Amino acid sequence: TPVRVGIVGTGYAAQRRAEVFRGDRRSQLVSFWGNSEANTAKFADTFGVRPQQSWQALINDPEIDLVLIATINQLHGAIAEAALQAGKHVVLEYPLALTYAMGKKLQQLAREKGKLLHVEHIELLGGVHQAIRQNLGKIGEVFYARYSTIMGQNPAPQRWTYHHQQFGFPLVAALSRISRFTDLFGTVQQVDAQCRFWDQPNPEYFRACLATAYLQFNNGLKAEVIYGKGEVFHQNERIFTLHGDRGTLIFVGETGRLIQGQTETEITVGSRRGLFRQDTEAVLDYLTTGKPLYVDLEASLYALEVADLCAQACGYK
Repeated sequence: TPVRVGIVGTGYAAQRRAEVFRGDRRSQLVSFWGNSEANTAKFADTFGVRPQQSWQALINDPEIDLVLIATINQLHGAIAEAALQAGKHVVLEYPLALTYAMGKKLQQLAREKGKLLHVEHIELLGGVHQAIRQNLGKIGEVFYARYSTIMGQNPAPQRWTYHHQQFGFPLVAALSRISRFTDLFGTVQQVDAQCRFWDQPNPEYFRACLATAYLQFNNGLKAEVIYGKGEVFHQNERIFTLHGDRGTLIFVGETGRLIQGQTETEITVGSRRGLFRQDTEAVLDYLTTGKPLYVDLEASLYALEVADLCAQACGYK
């Protein structure tokens, strides 16, 4: 201590973690790995740290105490299992892994080898998420919700985000979002889901996909999850709507509205920058004082369980 950290990833979650790992004296930023040379060059210039030719080289550096993982979806579990097998601390941006079994298998190894295994989910609608929590008391019992993400893209790239195996089951991220109100909505009682693909002539990439899930919760909520992107979409959607006895919450983008009877109240949505800082500060608290983290793994392990349930209903894998 100080805490030296290698960052596997160069996206949004990586940069907010790097800033707060730099601007805090209780931590030091050493190395990073990025998968595309285009952005790896930029992240190197922005923070002024030297890269590593591979991430397997980065997690085996004995001048590193904690490994940050926010990179290609499918690599997340394997990098987690290996950073732990090297006696390193692990903070992940969700996903945790591909299965619940591997997610559990990540859990046992983390404490057996006595290191921190922390997962959060902030890069996708983190501010919107806390905004919903800070206002769900004002709309009573929630009976119907719709969370739809549609993003048109022509031409579809042959990147990892449109690659079957690297990208994974398309509903993982969105099911994580809808699954984190368990104390209010209950657990998921019934699941029915479909998953359509439009493939490039290279059949290991897709030009488009549409995945939809219809979830019934044990406390009555009926929820629709929709994820779609590619060349077959001409109108975009970034909508998260929740209907309840005493009001309706509507988030278009990062813009929220509360609707109760004849009143309409715009809702303030906080930055994800702030939530990344507090989580990044709360993990330094733990490794320098022992004050246990506010979050534990149960949320991200149940997010996986719902994804395993929907993937099975889709016939995926």
